[PDB]
Amino acid sequence: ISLENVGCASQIGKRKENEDRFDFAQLTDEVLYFAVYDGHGGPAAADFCHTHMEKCIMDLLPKEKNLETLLTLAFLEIDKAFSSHARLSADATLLTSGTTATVALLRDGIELVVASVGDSRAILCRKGKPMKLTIDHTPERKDEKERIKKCGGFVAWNQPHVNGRLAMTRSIGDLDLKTSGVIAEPETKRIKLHHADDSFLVLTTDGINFMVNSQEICDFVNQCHDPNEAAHAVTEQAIQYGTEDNSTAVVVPFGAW
Ligand SMILES: [Mg+2]
Ligand SMILES: [Mg+2]
Ligand SMILES: [Mg+2]
Repeated sequence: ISLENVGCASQIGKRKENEDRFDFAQLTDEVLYFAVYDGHGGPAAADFCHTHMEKCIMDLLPKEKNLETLLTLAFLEIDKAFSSHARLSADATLLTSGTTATVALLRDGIELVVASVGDSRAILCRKGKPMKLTIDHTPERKDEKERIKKCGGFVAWNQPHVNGRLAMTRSIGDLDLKTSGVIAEPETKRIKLHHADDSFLVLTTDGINFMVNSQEICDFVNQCHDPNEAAHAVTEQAIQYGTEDNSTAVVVPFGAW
């Protein structure tokens, strides 16, 4: 698989700042990495993940063969690290910096494992058909809503927000909300790639999901010249449709073995 073909686009929208981060790399001969991090309350947490997620994963690869298990551990460990980092910095705003994290690992060119927390997304496009790889952690979900309430948190409105502050129920960072139920533990999904059909991994932040459903994303991937043109087209449509938030898309082409 060729990382030269990865397409990526990130538009600030109408925000003062762009707090979306994204990355990809080949960790080892057998493992490729792809990630988006949608930061809020300052980029600190999103930046921390961007900077360190690869090390956390690579330190785990030889210890843990189950990649769902590995990503779960990595997420929790990096969250531990950011919490210490935050509590130690002079900048007291880090205490309320946090981020989604959507991380994909592809092993041996066929085994795709995705972990995320928050409302950024991964989908797989194959034959122009989307398959969802993540489910958004929002207060709308009964199970999430119940943990928040059982942990002592609440949900307010003006649209649902954890303790009147956070539009999602899991994240990396958000130190003050951790005991109120906003956990760093990801949900995970594992699939095998198709041997004959090409497929595309697409990572997006909620700026994009607000306005472009995942079928429409597969159409762009299916119709646009290269992944790069597709990534730009997806983000630009989101903005055209009325999105004002940071909008980020990563399009990864997988060849069929
Ligand atoms: Mg990197
Ligand atoms: Mg953000
Ligand atoms: Mg966002």
